[PDB]
Amino acid sequence: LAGSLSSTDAEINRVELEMGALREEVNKSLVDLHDAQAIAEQARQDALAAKKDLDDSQAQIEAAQERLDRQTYLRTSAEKQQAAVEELDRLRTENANKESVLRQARIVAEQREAEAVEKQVQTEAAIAANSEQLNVLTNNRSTLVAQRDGAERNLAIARAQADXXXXXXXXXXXXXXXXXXXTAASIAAAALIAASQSSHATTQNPYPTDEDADPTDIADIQGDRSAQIETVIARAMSQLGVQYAWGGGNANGPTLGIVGFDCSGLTLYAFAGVGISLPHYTGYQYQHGTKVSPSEMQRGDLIFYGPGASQHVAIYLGDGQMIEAPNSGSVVKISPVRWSGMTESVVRLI
Repeated sequence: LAGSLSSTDAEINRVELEMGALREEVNKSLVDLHDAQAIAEQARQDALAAKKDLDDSQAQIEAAQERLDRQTYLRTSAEKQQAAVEELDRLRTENANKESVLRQARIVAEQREAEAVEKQVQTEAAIAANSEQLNVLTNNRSTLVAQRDGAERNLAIARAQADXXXXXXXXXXXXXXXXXXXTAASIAAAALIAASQSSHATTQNPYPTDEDADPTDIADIQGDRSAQIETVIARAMSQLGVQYAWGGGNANGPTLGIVGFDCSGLTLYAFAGVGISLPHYTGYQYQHGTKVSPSEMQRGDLIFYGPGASQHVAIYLGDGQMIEAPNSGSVVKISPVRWSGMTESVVRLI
């Protein structure tokens, strides 16, 4: 029984890491989508600039055309005509240059707008697939934990034998996280970062579709020290007890699912306190900072799981314990560091 207990906990952690891998897979291609969206919006703001200078060259040529519109007096009027003619020649070749600028800005915006459309539908369907596989994984996990609690009960027997009001809901949650974040410098730094990057929880493109208007456009996130660590870690500890939400989280706190945090969302929140802007994907976070051998990990390091950090992420808290958001049904919690399934390196950002 002891063996089967420990083996169903091994299987529990397998299935939990698989679930993690799928969730983070979707998180990754969500990041890719929002960055392609920013790419598309930058291309058409370029296209709009092109149409702008084409119109100025246009009306310049039309003003010169409208300018086009005894022997001594004829002489000086011929010279006036030459002045007008040379101005039109200038504006002419200017308009040809601007026309080519528009041609190429429009084709580039056409291409990379389409590219963002593609990856958008791509990740919605990837969401569908991963939702199905996740629901399977968590059903299996729940039957496994049933088995595990039962087996523990049997082992105990053996040992004995031997011897829209959702608005009000949201306002409440706001009060919650706002005062749980009670430092002010770190939260305002995280907030700056939050306002620097797109929402990594939705897919719908928050940019214009028609080549009209011009918003702000979000940054691009893909491919002493002691004071810094305590601000970040204090931030993570401050969210202890907050419920888990797939895709949830930003620099200011929990967010609506697809109000909580998922593993890579939580780490982003903590490190944003010291102006460290992190992507909402373990695999991309694994590319930041400096890597350290797991045997030399220390307070502040990031612990990753799965091949190339594809499955899970946690923050090392020091003294052999770490803070993490592990799986559905579990709140943000502190747990001793787990060594099984760990990636080949830890990441030290501070």
